[PDB]
Amino acid sequence: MSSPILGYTQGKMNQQRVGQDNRLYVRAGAAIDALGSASDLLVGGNGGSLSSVDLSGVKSITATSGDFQYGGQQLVALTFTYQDGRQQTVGSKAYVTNAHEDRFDLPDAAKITQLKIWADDWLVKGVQFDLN
Ligand SMILES: CO[C@H]1O[C@H](CO)[C@@H](O)[C@H](O)[C@@H]1O
Repeated sequence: MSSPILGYTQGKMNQQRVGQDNRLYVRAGAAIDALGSASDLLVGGNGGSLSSVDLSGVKSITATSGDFQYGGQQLVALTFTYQDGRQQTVGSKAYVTNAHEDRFDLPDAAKITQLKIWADDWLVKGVQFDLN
């Protein structure tokens, strides 16, 4: 049980098992610089600011891509919406033009167990989430 690949399958792919705390760790700013199962296990570039996302209660994940203000077509944002209606976003939608949104709605009784991250030396290009 896997999600579609949100964003682009460019760069090298790293795969990570989700930690016991069930949080997704990020470095981000105008886009998503890095992702990982832990703050020390970020894959991607060396930019952005560190933040975390609780993976518990996730109903849907929404990717925002498009023409990046600082060059190229990039994955600039991932927005997590929870069963309680709350929404947390990592990355940004403020530095993109001609943007499109790929939304992935999780099936009932699906837990995120694996992370697949496509990135280069700068930014994260794409992500895929494997379930139970
Ligand atoms: C525009 O700069 C900001 O956003 C990018 C992300 O793409 C980071 O590299 C950088 O550290 C800043 O946070």
